[PDB]
Amino acid sequence: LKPEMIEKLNEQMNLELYSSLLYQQMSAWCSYHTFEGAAAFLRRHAQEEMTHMQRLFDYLTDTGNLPRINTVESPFAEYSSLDELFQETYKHEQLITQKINELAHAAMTNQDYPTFNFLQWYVSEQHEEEKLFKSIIDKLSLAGKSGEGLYFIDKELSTLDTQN
Amino acid sequence: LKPEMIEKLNEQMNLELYSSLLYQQMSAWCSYHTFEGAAAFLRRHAQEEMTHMQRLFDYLTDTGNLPRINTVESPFAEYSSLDELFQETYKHEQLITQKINELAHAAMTNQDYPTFNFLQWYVSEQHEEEKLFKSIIDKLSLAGKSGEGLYFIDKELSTLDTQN
Amino acid sequence: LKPEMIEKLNEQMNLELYSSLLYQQMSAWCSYHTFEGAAAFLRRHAQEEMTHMQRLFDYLTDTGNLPRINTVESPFAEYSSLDELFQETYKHEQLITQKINELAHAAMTNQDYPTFNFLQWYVSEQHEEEKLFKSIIDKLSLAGKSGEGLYFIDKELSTLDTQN
Amino acid sequence: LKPEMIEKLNEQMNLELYSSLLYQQMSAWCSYHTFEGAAAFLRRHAQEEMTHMQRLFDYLTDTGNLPRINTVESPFAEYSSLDELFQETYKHEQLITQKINELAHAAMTNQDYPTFNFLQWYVSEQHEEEKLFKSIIDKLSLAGKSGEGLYFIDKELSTLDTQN
Amino acid sequence: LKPEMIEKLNEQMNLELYSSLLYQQMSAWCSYHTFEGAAAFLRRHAQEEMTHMQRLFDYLTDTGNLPRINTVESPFAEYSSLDELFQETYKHEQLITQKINELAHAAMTNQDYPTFNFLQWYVSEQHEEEKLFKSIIDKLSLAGKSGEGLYFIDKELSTLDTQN
Amino acid sequence: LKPEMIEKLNEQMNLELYSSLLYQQMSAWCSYHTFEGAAAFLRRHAQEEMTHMQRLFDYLTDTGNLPRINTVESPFAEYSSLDELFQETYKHEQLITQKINELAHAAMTNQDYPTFNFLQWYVSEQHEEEKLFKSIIDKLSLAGKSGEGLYFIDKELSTLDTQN
Amino acid sequence: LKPEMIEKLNEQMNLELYSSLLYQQMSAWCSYHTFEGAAAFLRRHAQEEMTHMQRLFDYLTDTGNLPRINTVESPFAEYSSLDELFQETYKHEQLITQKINELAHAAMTNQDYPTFNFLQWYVSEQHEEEKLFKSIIDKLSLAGKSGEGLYFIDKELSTLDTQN
Ligand SMILES: [Cl-]
Ligand SMILES: [Cl-]
Ligand SMILES: [Cl-]
Ligand SMILES: [Cl-]
Ligand SMILES: [Cl-]
Ligand SMILES: [Cl-]
Ligand SMILES: [Cl-]
Ligand SMILES: [Cl-]
Ligand SMILES: [Cl-]
Ligand SMILES: [Cl-]
Ligand SMILES: [Cl-]
Ligand SMILES: [Cl-]
Ligand SMILES: [Cl-]
Ligand SMILES: [Cl-]
Ligand SMILES: [Cl-]
Ligand SMILES: [Cl-]
Ligand SMILES: [Cl-]
Ligand SMILES: [Cl-]
Ligand SMILES: [Cl-]
Ligand SMILES: [Cl-]
Ligand SMILES: [Cl-]
Ligand SMILES: [Cl-]
Ligand SMILES: [Cl-]
Ligand SMILES: [Cl-]
Ligand SMILES: [Cl-]
Ligand SMILES: [Cl-]
Ligand SMILES: [Cl-]
Ligand SMILES: [Cl-]
Ligand SMILES: [Fe+3]
Ligand SMILES: [Fe+3]
Ligand SMILES: [Fe+3]
Ligand SMILES: [Fe+3]
Ligand SMILES: [Fe+3]
Ligand SMILES: [Fe+3]
Ligand SMILES: [Fe+3]
Ligand SMILES: [Fe+3]
Ligand SMILES: [Fe+3]
Ligand SMILES: [Fe+3]
Ligand SMILES: [Fe+3]
Ligand SMILES: [Fe+3]
Ligand SMILES: [Fe+3]
Ligand SMILES: [Hg+2]
Ligand SMILES: [Hg+2]
Ligand SMILES: [Mg+2]
Repeated sequence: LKPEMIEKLNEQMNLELYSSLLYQQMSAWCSYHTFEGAAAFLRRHAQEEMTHMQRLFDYLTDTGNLPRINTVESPFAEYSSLDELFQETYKHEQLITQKINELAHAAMTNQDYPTFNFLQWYVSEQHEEEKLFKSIIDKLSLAGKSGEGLYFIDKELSTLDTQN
Repeated sequence: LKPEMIEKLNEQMNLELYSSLLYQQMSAWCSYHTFEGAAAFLRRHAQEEMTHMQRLFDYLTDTGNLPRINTVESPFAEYSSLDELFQETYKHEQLITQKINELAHAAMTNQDYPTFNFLQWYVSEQHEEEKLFKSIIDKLSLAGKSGEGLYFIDKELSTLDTQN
Repeated sequence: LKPEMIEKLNEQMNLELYSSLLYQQMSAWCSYHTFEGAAAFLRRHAQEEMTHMQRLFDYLTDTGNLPRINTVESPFAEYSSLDELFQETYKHEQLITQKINELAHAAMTNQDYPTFNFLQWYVSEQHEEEKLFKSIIDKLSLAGKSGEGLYFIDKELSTLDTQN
Repeated sequence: LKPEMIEKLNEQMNLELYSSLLYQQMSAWCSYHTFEGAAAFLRRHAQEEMTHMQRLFDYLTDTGNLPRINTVESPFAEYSSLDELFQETYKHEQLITQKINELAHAAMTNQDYPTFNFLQWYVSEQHEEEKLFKSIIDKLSLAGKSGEGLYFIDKELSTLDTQN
Repeated sequence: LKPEMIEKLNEQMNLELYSSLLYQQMSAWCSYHTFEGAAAFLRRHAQEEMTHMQRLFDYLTDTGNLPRINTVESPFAEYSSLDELFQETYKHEQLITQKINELAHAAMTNQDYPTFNFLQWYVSEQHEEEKLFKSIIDKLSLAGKSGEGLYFIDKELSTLDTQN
Repeated sequence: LKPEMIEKLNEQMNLELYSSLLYQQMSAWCSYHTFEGAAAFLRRHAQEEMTHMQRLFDYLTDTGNLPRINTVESPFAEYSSLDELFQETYKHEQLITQKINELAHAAMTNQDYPTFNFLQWYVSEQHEEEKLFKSIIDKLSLAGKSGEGLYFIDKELSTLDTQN
Repeated sequence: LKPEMIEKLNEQMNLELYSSLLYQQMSAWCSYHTFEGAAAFLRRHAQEEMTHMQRLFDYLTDTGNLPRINTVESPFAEYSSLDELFQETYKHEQLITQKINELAHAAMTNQDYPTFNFLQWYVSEQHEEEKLFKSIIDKLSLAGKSGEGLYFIDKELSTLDTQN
């Protein structure tokens, strides 16, 4: 693997880790403001993100490289409401999406067909990630013009994305 | 909850999160240096620490507080030996243990009995942690002053501590 | 299909056939030199390469072309060590990998998307091949600077990579 | 999604629908001319083509677009024979293949990796499609030079690809 | 079969095909305006219409006729609201119901009892269809004077006329 | 029931009896001329026409009338070929169809709704009968213009069921 | 083992390998000329031949020798038709048969009773091989004086020699 691709893969690993912690932290905000269902959702999703993290971790070790976990910025933020929080989440998943595309671009330009192939899993998962987080914005924009409706989506989020 | 206990509980949460990443990182070093068994052991243990972390996360939120994930220092380190790695593992667990003892002590002197009770789970865990990582160092100082001993410890670690 | 892709696909088919025989031959050397475990591993792998070969055979026939089995060079070789043997195994797989990358590249620049798609199966396989044969070299450079280490790698290889 | 891509994808959705209706229509001609087995095979394939259409439709909607089903030209046609009819199915699947490769190319050169990834399902499918239709024509050339020949291929057609 | 009957049956087959495509199109409006339950309902019902279409297709073939898929008018349309959309679906099923009655009447009138008998399936189907779509119109007018209500109807639509 | 209706229904039971006997006699011809598969089919179908007869028998007894089996004309006929035989089974089922239409019409015209309803079963059945016997004539014309094609049609006929 | 017998065994191993590749190549010719059933047969038989190859490979290793895979001649040939191809196959199996007899002869003349015993498996399998390939010539000479019959044996070959 070229040093370029090793580092870009390594950096996405780190971004995948940050995303785990961000959703964890966001679940805390949810709990502190009584949205137990949102909190359960983010907590489950934080674990998914760790899984994404580990898949890159393993590609790196499998190709004879040493994964490097860098300084991880605090994910703490103030959120004005549950709507803004999920705005931030979809916005963040779009950043992940861009970064995966930059990674596939670099793979293609360097003729690193193994890494381009590896990254297809992330290209398609990121498609499912945007679908999921936008539907949450969309359910909120629908039911959430009232205090009685915020309680209802919270109940949905409680079991969203577990029906396996 | 007294604000000193909140801060401390929050410190320990972050230390457990850090430990998670430490062992994950160390798992990386192991694989890069050919010890796939130590690697699978440490990956399994990284996941455990994440549970230790979340149990503190949950206690803070249950008590009406907002846990704060802080910056994580990079666990990256270029170890000279499997031996130098597990020496630092044990060192690190003794530190965790110390910090749990300090938190228990503080609970006692603030007459925070709910927190002292809560922490007994960690005091108990840490005794098992220190046993586990001491038994690994022990296994190294016996079998492996050789590549054909380090080979066999690694064999053992591949399945070490796997529930039944 | 463009006649350059036909020729190349046909080259790769023949290279996979050759690889089959190479590992079979190497299996012979192992048994003659007392390593029955490496031998059973390599026999199992020879069979795999035959499947890699036939998947290319099938693609050529599916696309209206007639695959041509060419002369196979003798894989015979008098290796100095189990180590010299698996070094050449890894070397050989890196070459296979290179040739698959060259075929993917050619598919791209000829805008042969059906073939690029077809080859993703090989790009993916080769990542697993390189991992497998690198992990074997690794296992040798650790345990076995001795007959009582070469004994144990051979034990492992006897069942190495056996599906569940 | 870039506007060029939206429109190409939409046009291909529309081509899949037409394809469904073309094969539905072709099953009628077959039933009317005694080829109840060819009729049945085409019935099944019409159905498959509708699932190819739905998949595009959902990709457009998943990406926040609004697919638009345009006016569909009557697929009605006369055919001089069963051989001729299957010649037109094969020509028509090649047109679909060509169109899918144009989409794949457009995605590549616009660095739309999510759509490139999405379209791989089709590249893959269309290879199986040409294989299937090629072998129906190959079967017609071999056995079906006679009146009873047409009877045996029809009998084969009735259970070919097993989707009833 | 009398020619009046063939043409009317074939017109009806085409109307069912159009109805399929209309509901599929309607499912996009729904998806693009956030009503994923409505959309999934319509999507499942587009499939049902395709089977209504095939059943007429087969009756024409079984009676020695050649059915003909004509040019299909684009189903695209603007809808000011979810209430406007389900209004139009209901008007449309009433139109189908009407056309089926004209067919039934034409069959009595031509003393075509075999066609009259075949149409009974559709007569009773359209009764179930008017029931279903009415029950939607109705469940709209009740729950959803507000955007809070629209949420639950959509949630209902997602499983309506489904399982077990 | 009205007097004209009783005798029409009694006429039709007799026609169904005759049909049972006709097909019995046809399978006899089939055996004598070596088409044992055709014979098995026609034998099974004879058994079906008896059930048709018994069902009109039972409708007559159940409405308080006394069904009368009339003299049956001998169905004996010395057919020039299996083609001529199956042509006449098909003319015959058309006559039965026609007579069921005349009975359905009569029942409408005399407001005898209970008999009209009863007959619906025959109307749908005759549709299934014309399909099935056409489907045989159609096979005969596709793969029976010789000595080697009869062999497979006969083979086919031997397990061709009449139900669904 | 005497060097004579080691080499003759080794050479038969090589002939058994060539035969694997010859049948593989022949299956390609079959597929390219539409005989999918013949192709499936040869492909299955190619695998058998590899098994024969491996049985000699193992006798050699089991007797303390190193199997040697020699240059393998390309098996590519032009065949005028499916009859000539199977003429070549039976002709080739007769060569294998002769070579096995020469081998048993040499074993007997050298008083190598272990090798003579080992070779009995090949003597009897070669009897079954000639039976099988001659029956194919014989089925061809029977059904294959027409284009309609070549299609029929192909269908047989599809499952010939799998009924286990
Ligand atoms: Cl690095
Ligand atoms: Cl982007
Ligand atoms: Cl950027
Ligand atoms: Cl950038
Ligand atoms: Cl890909
Ligand atoms: Cl894939
Ligand atoms: Cl302490
Ligand atoms: Cl444990
Ligand atoms: Cl490379
Ligand atoms: Cl494997
Ligand atoms: Cl078109
Ligand atoms: Cl249009
Ligand atoms: Cl056309
Ligand atoms: Cl026409
Ligand atoms: Cl024709
Ligand atoms: Cl093309
Ligand atoms: Cl409209
Ligand atoms: Cl329904
Ligand atoms: Cl009488
Ligand atoms: Cl008469
Ligand atoms: Cl009539
Ligand atoms: Cl009246
Ligand atoms: Cl030798
Ligand atoms: Cl001989
Ligand atoms: Cl000789
Ligand atoms: Cl000789
Ligand atoms: Cl013997
Ligand atoms: Cl024996
Ligand atoms: Fe992720
Ligand atoms: Fe994500
Ligand atoms: Fe811990
Ligand atoms: Fe610990
Ligand atoms: Fe390979
Ligand atoms: Fe390989
Ligand atoms: Fe298609
Ligand atoms: Fe309908
Ligand atoms: Fe409807
Ligand atoms: Fe009857
Ligand atoms: Fe009948
Ligand atoms: Fe053999
Ligand atoms: Fe053989
Ligand atoms: Hg892919
Ligand atoms: Hg014997
Ligand atoms: Mg034409």
